Amino acid sequence: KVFGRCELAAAMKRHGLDNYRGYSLGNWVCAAKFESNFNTQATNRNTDGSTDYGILQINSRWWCNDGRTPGSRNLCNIPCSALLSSDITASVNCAKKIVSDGNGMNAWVAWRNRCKGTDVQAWIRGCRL
Ligand SMILES: [Cl-]
Ligand SMILES: [Cl-]
Ligand SMILES: [Cl-]
Ligand SMILES: [Cl-]
Ligand SMILES: [Cl-]
Ligand SMILES: [Cl-]
Ligand SMILES: [Cl-]
Ligand SMILES: [Cl-]
Ligand code: NA
Ligand code: NA
Ligand code: NA
Ligand code: NA
Repeated sequence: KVFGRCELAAAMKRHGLDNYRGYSLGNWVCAAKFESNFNTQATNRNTDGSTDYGILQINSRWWCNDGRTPGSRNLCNIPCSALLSSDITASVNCAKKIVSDGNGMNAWVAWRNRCKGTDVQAWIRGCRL
């Protein structure tokens, strides 16, 4: 599913991401924009053989099981395929664990490089939330 900008903002708010760990909704929408262009089915292979999945490009090294990432963990206790669902529940629940891990949203290098420090509220501007 490719979400619209305000549609994803609303879904993320519904699932409790707005101000989760102190990160405003626009942070999350911005990160989703640059990780996946709002596409739940986005996948990206990493040089290390891990793969990133879904709207927030969650990695198989630590967070989900895909059966093809040697030596990896599955800390969200999910098949990586759940991260590709039109239902963002599994992505959101897993993102909550990731952002709680110590480094906040810096875990998403695209967030650090493209969203951090910017006018992230622009990402929810105009939306009925
Ligand atoms: Cl957009
Ligand atoms: Cl915001
Ligand atoms: Cl497996
Ligand atoms: Cl594996
Ligand atoms: Cl594990
Ligand atoms: Cl599994
Ligand atoms: Cl949803
Ligand atoms: Cl933080
Ligand atoms: Na994701
Ligand atoms: Na894994
Ligand atoms: Na999901
Ligand atoms: Na950018």
